[PDB]
Amino acid sequence: FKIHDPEAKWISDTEFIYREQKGTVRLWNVETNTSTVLIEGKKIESLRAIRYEISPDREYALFSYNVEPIYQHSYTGYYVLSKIPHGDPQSLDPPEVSNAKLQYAGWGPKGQQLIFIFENNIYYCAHVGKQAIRVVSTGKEGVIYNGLSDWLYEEEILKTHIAHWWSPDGTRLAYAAINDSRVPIMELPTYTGSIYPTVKPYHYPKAGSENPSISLHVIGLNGPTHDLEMMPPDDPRMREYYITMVKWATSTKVAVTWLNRAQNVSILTLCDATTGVCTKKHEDESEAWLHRQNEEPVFSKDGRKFFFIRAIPQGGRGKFYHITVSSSQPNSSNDNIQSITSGDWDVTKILAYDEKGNKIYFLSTEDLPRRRQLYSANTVGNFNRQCLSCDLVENCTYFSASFSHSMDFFLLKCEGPGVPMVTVHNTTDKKKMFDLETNEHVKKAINDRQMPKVEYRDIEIDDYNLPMQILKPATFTDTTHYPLLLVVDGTPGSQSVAEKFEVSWETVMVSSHGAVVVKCDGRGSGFQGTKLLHEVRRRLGLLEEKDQMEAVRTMLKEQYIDRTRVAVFGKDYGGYLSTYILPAKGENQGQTFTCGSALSPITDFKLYASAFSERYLGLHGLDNRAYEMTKVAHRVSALEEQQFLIIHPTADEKIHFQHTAELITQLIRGKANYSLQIYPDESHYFTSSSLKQHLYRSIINFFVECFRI
Amino acid sequence: HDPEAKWISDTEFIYREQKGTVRLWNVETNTSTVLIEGKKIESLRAIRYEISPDREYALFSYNVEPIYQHSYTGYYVLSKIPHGDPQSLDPPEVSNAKLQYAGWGPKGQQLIFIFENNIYYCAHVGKQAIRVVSTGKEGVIYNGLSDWLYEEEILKTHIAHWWSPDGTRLAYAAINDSRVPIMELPTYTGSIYPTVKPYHYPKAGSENPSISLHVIGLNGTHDLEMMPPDDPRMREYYITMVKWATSTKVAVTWLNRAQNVSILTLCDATTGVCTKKHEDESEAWLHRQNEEPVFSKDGRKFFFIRAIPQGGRGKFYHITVSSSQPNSSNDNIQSITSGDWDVTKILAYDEKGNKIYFLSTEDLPRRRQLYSANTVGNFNRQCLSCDLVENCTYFSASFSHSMDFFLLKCEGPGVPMVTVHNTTDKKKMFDLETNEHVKKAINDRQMPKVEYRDIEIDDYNLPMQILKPATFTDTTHYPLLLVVDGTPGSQSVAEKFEVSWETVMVSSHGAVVVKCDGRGSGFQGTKLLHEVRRRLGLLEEKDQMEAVRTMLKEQYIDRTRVAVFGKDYGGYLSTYILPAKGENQGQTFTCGSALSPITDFKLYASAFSERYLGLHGLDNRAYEMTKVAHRVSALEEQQFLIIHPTADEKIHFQHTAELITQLIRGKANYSLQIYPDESHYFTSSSLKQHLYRSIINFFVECFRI
Repeated sequence: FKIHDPEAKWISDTEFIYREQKGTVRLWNVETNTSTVLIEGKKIESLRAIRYEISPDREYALFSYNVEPIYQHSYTGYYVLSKIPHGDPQSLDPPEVSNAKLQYAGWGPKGQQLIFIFENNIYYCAHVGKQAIRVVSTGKEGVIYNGLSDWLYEEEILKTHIAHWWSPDGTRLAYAAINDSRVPIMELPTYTGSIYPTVKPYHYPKAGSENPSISLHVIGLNGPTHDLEMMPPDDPRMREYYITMVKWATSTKVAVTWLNRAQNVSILTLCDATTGVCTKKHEDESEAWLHRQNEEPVFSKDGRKFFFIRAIPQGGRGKFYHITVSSSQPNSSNDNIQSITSGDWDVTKILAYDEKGNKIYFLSTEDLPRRRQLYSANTVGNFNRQCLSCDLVENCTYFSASFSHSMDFFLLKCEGPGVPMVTVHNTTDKKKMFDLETNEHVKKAINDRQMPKVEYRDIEIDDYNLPMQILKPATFTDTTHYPLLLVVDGTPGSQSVAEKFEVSWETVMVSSHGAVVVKCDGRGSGFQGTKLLHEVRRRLGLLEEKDQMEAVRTMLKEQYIDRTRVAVFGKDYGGYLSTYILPAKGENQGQTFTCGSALSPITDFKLYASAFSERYLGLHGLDNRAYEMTKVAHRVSALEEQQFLIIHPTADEKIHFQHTAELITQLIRGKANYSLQIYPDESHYFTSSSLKQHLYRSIINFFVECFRI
Repeated sequence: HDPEAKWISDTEFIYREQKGTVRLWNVETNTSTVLIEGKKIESLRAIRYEISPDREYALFSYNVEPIYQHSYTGYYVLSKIPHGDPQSLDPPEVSNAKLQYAGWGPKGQQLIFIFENNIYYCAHVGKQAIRVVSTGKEGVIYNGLSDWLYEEEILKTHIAHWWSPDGTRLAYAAINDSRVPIMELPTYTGSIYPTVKPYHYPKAGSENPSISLHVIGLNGTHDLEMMPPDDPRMREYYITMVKWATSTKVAVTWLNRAQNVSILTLCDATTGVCTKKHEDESEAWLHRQNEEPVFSKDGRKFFFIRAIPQGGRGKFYHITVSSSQPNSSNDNIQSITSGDWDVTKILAYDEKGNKIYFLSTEDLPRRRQLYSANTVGNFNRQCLSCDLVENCTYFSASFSHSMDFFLLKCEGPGVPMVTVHNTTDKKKMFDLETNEHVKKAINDRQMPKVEYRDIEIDDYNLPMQILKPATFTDTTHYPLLLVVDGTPGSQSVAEKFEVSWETVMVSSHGAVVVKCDGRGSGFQGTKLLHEVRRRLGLLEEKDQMEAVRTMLKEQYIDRTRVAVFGKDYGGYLSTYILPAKGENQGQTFTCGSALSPITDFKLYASAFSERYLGLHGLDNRAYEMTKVAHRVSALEEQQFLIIHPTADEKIHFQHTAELITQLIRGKANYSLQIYPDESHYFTSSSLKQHLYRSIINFFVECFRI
């Protein structure tokens, strides 16, 4: 079942890197079916170097290897530079330091120039032998950051460990400075270190507290290494601000997104990298918040009119996220907004724009919110949407793509509901010349076992068509009864009902232990309208609760389903929901769920990060009158007979153990029946394979025990 | 019920509260003098109260909460003898604040109080608070109160001040914790930002706190400190017993960190000079280091409890006479009591003739009877209580100042009993307390049938107690549930009366509960005590499986339903009794559990681990076979459960978490529960009843079929 996905990227407009398929790194050329071998099995001897990157001059290779990330992806460790053919592995060491751990190096936009960050200190090296330059070092251990992300950015808004950008000229570098000194620092207990283990402290801004300061600066990649700060906008509702991402529109101009602390006012600003002068290019605001600040304008090579994406009213069903064309330097007289496409759907991402005509390539849910396909349109007023896949292959409906430098070719991937089909196509013929990777071993594997029957029964509630997917054990019969399991995510801005290939524990007990699993996307689910997303605002945990109530009731209509064996599971915020979903239906036909489970729930959002709680319920520290009833302690009153289980690693970073401890205190005060399980001193994102096997085995054992009868 | 009466004189005892007010009963003609009334309610329900030695001031301890096993910290308020007029007891320039201890003197209204680990004394209630000593520190320098270790492990009591018989000087221990490693207990509930709480917990092989002894005068008041002995093998030492031999002389027991070399020394309180009296050594360790001396009115020959070789069945605990000033060459050691039995502790000694009263297990190890011997060479040990009341196998007699009268407490195996008797006639003129509510409760409820079936292994007979639901038959199968404690230097099986979870589960579902005094049980010869030296968790489990095999040969005891349970070290043993009996005859148990167990002793305190496994820090090589990691290997499907409070300072939750880590590496099914941020002993009754609810709720499901 393991996927040998290379996931290459277009090095040039004619060829891509052609990453590992079953070992040594080749380099495929689309021109005439040519796969030049560049890296051999020598990476095995590089102390098992996990990651590798190729310089823009394809003359030096960086190989990074470590043991474990920190928050989500802290790809630190040892970084070694090697010649492109082979040989001479040298550990990239910071100045006046021998071989030591290195957080990240990366590559420049040209030649063999690069940087590398050690203890929040950017060190530039134009050449292999170039001495590392202390360009900026004001960052500190857990106090001040520059070039990398803290917990808050890497887990809430940035979602990326790297926090700096290379200018196109390869002469300037934009880095974000983070002041975490004000942030309260909380410690995680250690129960495995030594006879006297010590706690692990890190800064974690809780709800109602303040948030770390942010600023953006530019350094020089040569000579003086001159630094210039960019002033944030000073709107009356922007006392505290966030920089989501920035992009080099040119080598001297940078597009910056500034979001107020209330998160209901965003500003796109064009700032001069070489001067520091910031010029606002766009402004947007909403009553509650600005959703999806994770988008990038498509700026041309010359910095001509760019292609952003934003919420257009879309008539009914609320406003939808659609592409927009805006001039390079819009005048203050009026906005140049021009929605490329419009419909009851959204553009998940915009691939690129071909300057050689009217060709805007993007990925969207235009077919359906539960499927992702590649589409293209024309930038000029005709706006003729053009197929590229639009169900190119019947087996796979999910799609993604990456185009070349001049849109000459593009890599494409299916990854659902079939095996990931990594293939190379061209914009002109729109026909596969050859297959890049198909993982036919996974094909015969899924054909070698009882692949569960996938089906979809969408429901309707209020003025919304709520998606839904349901599984069968591939031997299903309508007369025989089957126990029910629900999987709940309900994460604001997320989707559970999607046609993307994935195999996990749910399939494991569906095929083996004979279960039927339900995935739903209630109110507030993403990609189905900004209005629907904002329905749950200031009403967290209630509307979606009724959505899953109706889902359970509809699933109980079946004559092939059980009622004495019903269960619900969730994780993260979905864990909180799954806890909040233990009712007794009516008063006579109660016992809605036979057994329950959860994993790292979020009991009180005051005990969570501020960027989440303030965003979805308003800023705390002012008696928001919204974090009280959202405590599940009120709803866990009944807890009559359901067998409840909690899973929580000790050293969780995203969702602190304080939540579980408080919920356990509530259970004690309520005399509830449950069984807790813990992972001593383990990270939240839980990236160990054997431990993952243990966790899934525990889940399936508990669920089959509460379903055996 | 409990009168908890203590003597003020031979004629009268305090006769404390039974069901409210407190009268001062007098033995002579049943005279209960009116001293305390329902006035105790107005002082915010002061849990504890005391009477000044002049019987003119009453001290209430209100808003007192327990930090450790017994940390009587709270607000102490004095009041007049009749009723009313409270007044806050405070150090100078300090408002109403919690005081860790107050205490009381032997004469008049003199008293002390401890604030920030500092003793402040006043000879009078109206006397201004005096900074007699203020050198103590919060958790670093303790004077007047014990640390965690002394309150828990060796001294077994929080109070650390001893008044002189004349009430002129105080003997107190200065404990320095600046040389102790610290533990930061994780707090999860204190606030939105809960921070750890630090307290000095010396683990095995760590640096123990340094103890010194001091005596402070109560008049005039300069401190004077004593030299302990300086034997080469006691470079690290502790004070395991201290008591004023006279108004100027005090008996102190200095024991090495190896806990196998102890010295009893008589020292001058007003000078600080010490005079060595006795020494005691053993290859494994010493037992009952807290034995206070039994001196005389003139400070002559005192009484000691020595494990004399006693020929067969190993050495036994017998009383010994040590002359007033023994010669340098040799002492006047001479055992009074003899035979294959042990004296639990000496009640009292009569200087007006020859009558030494004590409790002993001469009848049975699980029974306590009162015996009185003579100091003269005849050694006529007489049983005085014997069988005064049929429902009394346990006994506890507190004798008066002139000793002609005493108070006898039964405490099982039936309803506990409190009575007043005279030592001469052994006559019950009246009953102090019959525990009427206890009788009416036991009569109206299904009392479980208690019976005993002792086992014999090697040269040790281990008593065992087994219960029945008072509806015993043969057609019904009784699922066995072993209960193991196995505390070294302690007795687990006896004829005492109890009401516990085992009683409830036997009454409700009739599952037989077995208790056996495994190897290491006390009061049965020091041979059994030292047999398990460096052999912990290895020999008691043999006794347990052989005992349960003997009880399992009964057809009404089934193989499908077998359980093991324990708490603290007993929890670890319970975990250690989950084997696979061969391979064909597996499923030795069905549901297993533990309560804050200890598996790897290197994560435990030095005074406990090193007492049996040798001092850590030098690779003793004995600690390393004591882990249940190898014994939790198979554990195919039998239920396994853990209960552990987060802030258990007795056994750290780190133990349980390391067990979880090892189980994850072993990949065996289990369960777990948490009590976030509470101490070990469940001071609140609500937590205790929730624990019992969880225990019974788990155990019912592991057998029902």
